[PDB]
Amino acid sequence: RRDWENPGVTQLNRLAAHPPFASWRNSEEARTDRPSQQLRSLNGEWRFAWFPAPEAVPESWLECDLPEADTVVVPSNWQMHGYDAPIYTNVTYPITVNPPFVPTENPTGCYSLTFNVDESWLQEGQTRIIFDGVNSAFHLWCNGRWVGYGQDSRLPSEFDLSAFLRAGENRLAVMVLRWSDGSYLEDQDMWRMSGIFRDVSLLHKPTTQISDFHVATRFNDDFSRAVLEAEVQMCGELRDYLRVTVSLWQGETQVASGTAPFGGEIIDERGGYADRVTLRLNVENPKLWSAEIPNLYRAVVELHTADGTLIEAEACDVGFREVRIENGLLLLNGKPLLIRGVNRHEHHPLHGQVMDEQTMVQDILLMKQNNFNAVRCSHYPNHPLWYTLCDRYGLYVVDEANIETHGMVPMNRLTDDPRWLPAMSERVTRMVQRDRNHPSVIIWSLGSESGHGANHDALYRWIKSVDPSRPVQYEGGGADTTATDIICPMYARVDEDQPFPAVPKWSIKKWLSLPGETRPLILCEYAHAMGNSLGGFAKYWQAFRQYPRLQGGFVWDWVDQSLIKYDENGNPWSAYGGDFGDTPNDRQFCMNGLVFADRTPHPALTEAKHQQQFFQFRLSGQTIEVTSEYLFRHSDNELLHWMVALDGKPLASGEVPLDVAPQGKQLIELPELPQPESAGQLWLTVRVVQPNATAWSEAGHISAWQQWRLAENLSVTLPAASHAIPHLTTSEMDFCIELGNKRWQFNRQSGFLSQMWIGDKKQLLTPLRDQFTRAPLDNDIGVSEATRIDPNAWVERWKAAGHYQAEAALLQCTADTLADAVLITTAHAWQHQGKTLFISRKTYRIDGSGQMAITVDVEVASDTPHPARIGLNCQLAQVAERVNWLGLGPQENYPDRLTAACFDRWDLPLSDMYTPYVFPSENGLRCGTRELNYGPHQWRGDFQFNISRYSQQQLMETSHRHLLHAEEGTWLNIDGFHMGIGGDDSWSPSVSAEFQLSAGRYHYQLVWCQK
Amino acid sequence: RRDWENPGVTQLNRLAAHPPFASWRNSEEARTDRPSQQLRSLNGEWRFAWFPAPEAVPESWLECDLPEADTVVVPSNWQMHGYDAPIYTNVTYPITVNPPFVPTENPTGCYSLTFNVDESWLQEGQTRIIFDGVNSAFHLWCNGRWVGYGQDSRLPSEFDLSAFLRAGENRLAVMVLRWSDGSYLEDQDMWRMSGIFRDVSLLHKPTTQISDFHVATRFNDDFSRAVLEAEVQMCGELRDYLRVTVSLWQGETQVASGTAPFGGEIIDERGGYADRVTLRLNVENPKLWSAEIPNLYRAVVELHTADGTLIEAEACDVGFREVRIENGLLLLNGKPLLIRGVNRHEHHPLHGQVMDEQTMVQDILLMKQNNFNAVRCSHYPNHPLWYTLCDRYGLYVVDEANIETHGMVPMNRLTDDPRWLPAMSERVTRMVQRDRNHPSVIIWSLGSESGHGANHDALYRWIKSVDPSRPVQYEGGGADTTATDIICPMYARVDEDQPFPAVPKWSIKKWLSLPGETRPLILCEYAHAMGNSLGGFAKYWQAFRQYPRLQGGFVWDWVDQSLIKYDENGNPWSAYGGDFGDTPNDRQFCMNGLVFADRTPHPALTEAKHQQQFFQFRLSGQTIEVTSEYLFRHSDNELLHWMVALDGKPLASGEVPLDVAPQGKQLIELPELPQPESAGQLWLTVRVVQPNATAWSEAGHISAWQQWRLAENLSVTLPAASHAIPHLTTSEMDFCIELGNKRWQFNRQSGFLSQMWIGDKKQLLTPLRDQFTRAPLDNDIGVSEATRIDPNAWVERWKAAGHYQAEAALLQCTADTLADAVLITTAHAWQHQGKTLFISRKTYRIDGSGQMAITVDVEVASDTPHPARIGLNCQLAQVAERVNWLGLGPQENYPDRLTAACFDRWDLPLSDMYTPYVFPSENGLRCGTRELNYGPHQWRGDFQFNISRYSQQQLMETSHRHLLHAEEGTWLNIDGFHMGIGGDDSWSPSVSAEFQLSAGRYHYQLVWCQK
Ligand SMILES: [Mg+2]
Ligand SMILES: [Mg+2]
Ligand SMILES: [Mg+2]
Ligand SMILES: [Mg+2]
Ligand code: NA
Ligand code: NA
Ligand code: NA
Ligand code: NA
Ligand code: NA
Ligand code: NA
Repeated sequence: RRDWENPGVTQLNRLAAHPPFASWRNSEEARTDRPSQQLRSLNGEWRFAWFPAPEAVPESWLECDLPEADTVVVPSNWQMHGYDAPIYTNVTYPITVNPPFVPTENPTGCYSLTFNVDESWLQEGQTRIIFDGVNSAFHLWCNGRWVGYGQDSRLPSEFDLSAFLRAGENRLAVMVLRWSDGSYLEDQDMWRMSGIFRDVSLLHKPTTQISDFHVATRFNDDFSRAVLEAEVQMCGELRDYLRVTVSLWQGETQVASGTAPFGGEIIDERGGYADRVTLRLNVENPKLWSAEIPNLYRAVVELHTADGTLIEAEACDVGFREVRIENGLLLLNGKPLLIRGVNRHEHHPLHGQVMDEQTMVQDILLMKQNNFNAVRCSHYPNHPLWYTLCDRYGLYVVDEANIETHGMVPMNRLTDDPRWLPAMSERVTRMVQRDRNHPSVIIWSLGSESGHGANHDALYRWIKSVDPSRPVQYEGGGADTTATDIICPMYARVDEDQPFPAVPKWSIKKWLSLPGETRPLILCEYAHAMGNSLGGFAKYWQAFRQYPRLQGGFVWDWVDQSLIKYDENGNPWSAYGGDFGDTPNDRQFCMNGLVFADRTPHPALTEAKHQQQFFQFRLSGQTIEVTSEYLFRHSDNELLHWMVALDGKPLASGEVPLDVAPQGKQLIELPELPQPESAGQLWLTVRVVQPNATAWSEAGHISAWQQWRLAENLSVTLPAASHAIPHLTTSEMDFCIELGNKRWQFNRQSGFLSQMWIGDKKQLLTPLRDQFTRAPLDNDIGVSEATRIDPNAWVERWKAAGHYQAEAALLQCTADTLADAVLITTAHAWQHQGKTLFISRKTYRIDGSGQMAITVDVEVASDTPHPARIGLNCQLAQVAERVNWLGLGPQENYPDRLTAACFDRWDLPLSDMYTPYVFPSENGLRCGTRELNYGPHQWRGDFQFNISRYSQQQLMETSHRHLLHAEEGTWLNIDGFHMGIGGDDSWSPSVSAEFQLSAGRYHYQLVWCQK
Repeated sequence: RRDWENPGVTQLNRLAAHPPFASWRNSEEARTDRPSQQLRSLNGEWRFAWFPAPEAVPESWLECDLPEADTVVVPSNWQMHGYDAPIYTNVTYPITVNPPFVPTENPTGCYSLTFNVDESWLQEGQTRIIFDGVNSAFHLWCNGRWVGYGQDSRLPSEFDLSAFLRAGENRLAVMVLRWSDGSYLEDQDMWRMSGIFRDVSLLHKPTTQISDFHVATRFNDDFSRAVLEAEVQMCGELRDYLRVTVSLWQGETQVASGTAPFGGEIIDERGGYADRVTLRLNVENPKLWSAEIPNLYRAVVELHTADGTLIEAEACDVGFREVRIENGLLLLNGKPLLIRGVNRHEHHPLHGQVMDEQTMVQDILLMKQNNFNAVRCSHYPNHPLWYTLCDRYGLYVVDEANIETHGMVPMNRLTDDPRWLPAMSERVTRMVQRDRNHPSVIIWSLGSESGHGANHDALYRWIKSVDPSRPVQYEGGGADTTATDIICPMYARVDEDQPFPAVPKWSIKKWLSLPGETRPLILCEYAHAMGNSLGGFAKYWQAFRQYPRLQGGFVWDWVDQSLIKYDENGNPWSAYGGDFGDTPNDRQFCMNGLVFADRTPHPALTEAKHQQQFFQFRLSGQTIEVTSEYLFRHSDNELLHWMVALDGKPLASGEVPLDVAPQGKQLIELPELPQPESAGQLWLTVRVVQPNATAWSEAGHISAWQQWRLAENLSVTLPAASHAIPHLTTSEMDFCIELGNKRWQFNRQSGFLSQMWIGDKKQLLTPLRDQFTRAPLDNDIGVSEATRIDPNAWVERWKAAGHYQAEAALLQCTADTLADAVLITTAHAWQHQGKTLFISRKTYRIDGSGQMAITVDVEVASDTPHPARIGLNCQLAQVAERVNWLGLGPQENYPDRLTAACFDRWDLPLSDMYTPYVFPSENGLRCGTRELNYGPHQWRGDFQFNISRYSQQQLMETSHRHLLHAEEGTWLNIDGFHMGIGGDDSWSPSVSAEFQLSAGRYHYQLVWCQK
């Protein structure tokens, strides 16, 4: 038999799925969730042997350890140890599409373990083995005898080892295949790996035992009364003296307990379940669970005899919450939700897809601190601990079944095929049985990107029957099919329609109102954060607040999926698709996160945080209107710090206490603000500050902020008197201005400022020229490759138009002396093959105060692709340590991603002005700047800038950030105007009309001085 | 691998289900349904060796033919050959309830065939073998090499033998097991049999082939325009010259044709099915299919090259019809159906469960002739021809999956278990894939008696997704769950509620109007025709006609499930549960048919035909209003014949032609009817004759009748004043009365007419005594057995009150002489344990004419169960060959089943006054009798009688009809009143209260005279 090429066999001898069991033998140990003696980790060192195919496994391996096998830590993905290559493919299957068959050359891992089992474990009761995750299919041996089989990489396979074990030395023999018929249902946009990557353990249950238990919580209309309904089922010998007790605990206070013997209600003509019992517990004024306040009770479930003897105990954390859809709104406890969610793959840069508590808690803290309240389990059920943490910390969860068949043609080839229904069901039904008692799971998901097929319709119904307490969503087949309670598009834009045949992505605003549509809209994927991205994120959040039925979305995605490789010297660098010799691959498309693989925030995470704020503000006069977007809590750990600044100088600060009810408003009347005579722009800045520590945040944590311009006083008073006058020199091929020790040199042949001198010091390493291009971002390249061109992508439009190879051909270069200034006047035309693309006309005005005033006027041809930027660049000579600017900051910000950034006086080390994207691109830009200081230099006016040791030319030629060499001096890019960065998706142009540089005529002015 | 003990493996290497294939290579043969050379039968002589378990089967059998093995016909059930005992069991599984395990002792059939396959079949193309039905699991080998395995007794299993066959002689090894994990899903109330009971055949398709086609016909509002849509799916190498032509044929006229290349519409983001095409055909004023007019078109699918060269062709019969539920009514072509239906089991008395065309046509002819329009495939997909004949002859079909699990406790134990969904789905999806092109299939069913579990829900929605053109029904879990489109109870009564907890059976009239409820109600099982049953069948039909949403039902059931056994003298007898040594068993409960196993009508059938009439009648004065219950057809083959008759003798007749529109009316005025002066009662009698023959009926066929009491003039004139006067001789213990050559012997110690003489010849073998009991019917018995008494049932109520062993005590016996007559007055009091049950007060009166007038006055104790009858019986010494009566007839009729009988003079043999019910009971009764003639004897009055060679005592002591011996003389029971027979169900008291003898006081009068 080739069970791994048979989609109608998914398991052999596998025990039924159930909610997490520990089998405590003490009620107090179960109530506190203390570790159980009856659950035993087998995590640790195992033997591992690699094989190119199952047939190459020697018969001897079932009995004795192979002499050339190494010793490795389980759990692990074996690719992370280097026995073979990890593959990153997005859509295309990493194997040939021939369902159900896999390649004969099928990488085969041979894990083995020697372990002990106490005598007392085998005297009575049942001993089983839990493989929490094995990718992708495996057979199992115990002491050499055959035990069983299992598929689905992301759910606990369980087998009964009772008859197989003997007291003392036992050996496990686990054969793990890389590719299986299970691989066809497992085509997620992630690294393709394999091996025992989750916990292995033993659990001991008595013969008479709890086999399954369901907890439900139903409420009245005001949520003041609740009934906890617990269904318990048993295995073993049924006896009249058997009892079940469910107790509910508020920490240490017991709030309710009930007892009854087995035998349920009459359900049909043949009676009731004799081996089942349902206990109903009344709970008055229950403390409700939500992400805002994760109030939890402990439910203890005991199997005991009538005379008192405990048999075993199970327990779970219980959240009293109601999830329902009514009138088109998705309600948590009778209030409409606003999902501030993110998608999250289980990924670690070292360990691969192996998870741990530290990495899980760090992610959860980072989400909660950045105003997130939900996570999607993209695209598989997670490690069992994950849910316990969302139960305890407070994050809504979409639990998603392990089905993705993206590579199929058409995408629903398998999911409408009834020969594939059994395997699909096993993946939905087993998720539900495992995770159903977790309060944090508010929505089930049928999978990801597998079109729409009858199987989705069938298993949609299955869940609705089995668990009415949760809506079901599925995006496939157009996001609004009959297999979903929620319209859940991906990369659907706010205002723009995308009318693809069969599966259009309508504008989310429009979608809601399509004839006969009633359902809530929550995107399962939006704001593709690949590279420099999240442009237009504000436009999403505005719409969400405005439209009741737009109830938020899940950002794609949380963390970059880059792996760590090492160089000759042994220095670690971040690798992406294709860096392991994996072919075919999809390169940098694995890197879509709001954080780097080490959990360092991308600049995008701050924009997300700012838009997802739970407090909104309005200013009228000098009153501040504060609206709380919480649904349940008061603002009982919140304070408001306000400050007013004149061009960076603080004038008055103050802190007012916040007492805002959920959905409520507070009016803070500010004191008389001081109006200064001084010329400049007044700005108000407010902050919500959490004064006390929480489980997820430090004391003094900032949760929300906002700025308004207050008064502005324009400078009327004249520039300070200068009697010095710059002297013009006119040579055959140079214009040269001179004042004191300051010397400006304009090349009469090229037309640019070719060199500057302060004393006998060179200030420039290249000439100050115009720049209309940028180093392409990931949103600029799209799916384009040098081997398969996508003409629609921005980068290609620019390329073919000759934007990049444009030769500046000078038209005019004259100089004129004024009473107290020298006026240089230049004019250039960047041409490509007879076609004039841009025309720069400048005026340089050096005067007797030392300052060089620059006036640029650019014409852009209407029938050329809009330019990426309109500004100038130069390589300076100085390498200063600090960048000090007045403008929007402190973190990186672009025209379509800058609500987060505040205006003020920012001083940073030079290296913070560069953003280390693994795929190097244009970066570090800061918008809305009125002053930039670098060493002796100072630029004034109104512009955008980035500054670093990296030329655009290098950043566009370098594929990996670790290959980047710091150049001589400092590259400076000053743009009067810079295109948007986009982000709605990353496979088609996503920069919005208002952030394209379409105007045709642009102007800016820059003052260059010394201080 | 114990595959037969695992629900996760239902097949191995089995090809996907599809509609009937033939793989014609000639378009014309395909169109006319001509036999195909590419589809060979493998029926006939096979080798068979029985085994106690699969372990006992030797390895040599895969290679060499076994010597002890016999040569038997295939298809067959090996029980019918006598290899082991057939088992009839109703609810309780024949095996121990321990899913998914079966008894290690597992009857195992070894079928082996050697056969010739021509060389051209192996060169190119695909060669497959089809087992249309193997019960219940089987492994398959070809030439010693293993091919595959299959489950589900009632759906075809197909395997590709291409790589296994050889040029020359090939050998087949089929290991058929009686018990497997599928047996748990096959708990139908029927004889449990095993073996290859359906056609085995070999099919040769090309490599580039049609693999699937779906036909769908949608309509405009008035059905004057239709669109035929044909989805055609291919397998093999896809080339740009491959084309599909689908042509529709009306007999010999091509009404439409369409040609397309492969390449469906885009269905999702990954493109579309390149292996599929949809051809659409317009049809103007199509000929609509129905059970009334089975208009059938013919669709021919041609797979061919672009130049003309045929590759292959398929076809099916296409009926233009639409099934939809609107506003609560099931509409067939926008008109509300009234389902005159029946359940039919595939059962033959000799061949067990092997179906043939002859018997199928006989069933269908018999049904259509008896006013049935619908049939339910209880409880599994039928032989593939059943659908073809139902298509052509015109019967609405409920196609039911092979799923019953009645025996589980509770009933839904497996159907609510997600681990059982895979094996459950297979049975529903493979039924739909096969039968979806049959226009007779109007309703899908999810199974029979298997409670209600999520699996039903999941699969209800699967169907609604795949085939939105058919309602889905399923009775489990209370008959109105979320898994059904139709309220389909079983044995819900018309007025009486049965409020069982959890799954109540409401009175059908009440059910429809329950709060919230909107659906139509079509009973899936009613009028349980077990023996002398179907009392109150008239009540169901009064209801169905009065209530739009009561749209009929399916009688349980068509045929008695008796098998033939031969006794000592080679005589064949009908045998039921127990007679094959089968234990535990459910005795005669296998026989619930309207016809006998050999298709001979029960008297019940005429009642069904009458109540399922398509013509309704009312009579006002002399006007006869005819209403049509057809929806589509006119009455073109219809003629109304009428006849008036005074006391039997016709006075007028003649016939008027019929011309009534569907739902229409026709008034017919009678010519002046000659009023006879002679006393008596006139009776109008109409009949609808079909003058022309049909595919289903012989010319002259009666399809509807009805009677009315016209005028009546009573007897005014006195009897002829006789001159004689009978002599009375009073001795010690005799009252002898003599007149001429006639003598009456009254026993003065018993008070009965002990003897009578027509001269010297004795008349009575046993005296004329009162009778208050009857030989209990199946309905009187219920489930009561002599070991498990059902105290509620009528037979037990009667026994325990002492009805059978009741002793007639004499209270009074006096005689008296009158002016022209003798008068005997006899009072009696039947008693039991100090309690009088009945008191009979009679007067016997013999006068000068020589006629005895008996005048009975019966008081029945209020607190005793109501008697089964209140009459008289005696055993005549005469045996005559004709029974001639004036009353309701000719066939058997009782108080609550007589609407079909007519009032007239009826003359039949004695053997027709007895109904040979396999299980013997009270039988042959005729009601509303005014005159009965037997030999010399004549009886006048208003009574119910039966007449036979068998006593009431004999019938109640005899378990089988073939153990009945004719007693001397003839038994005559004249009842003034008889109880109803019931039949709502056969497991609880079901005699409606108006047909019970609850009056507590009864009177009737009889005239006994010689002629
Ligand atoms: Mg498999
Ligand atoms: Mg994908
Ligand atoms: Mg099986
Ligand atoms: Mg049954
Ligand atoms: Na909203
Ligand atoms: Na990706
Ligand atoms: Na506060
Ligand atoms: Na009706
Ligand atoms: Na039966
Ligand atoms: Na009997």
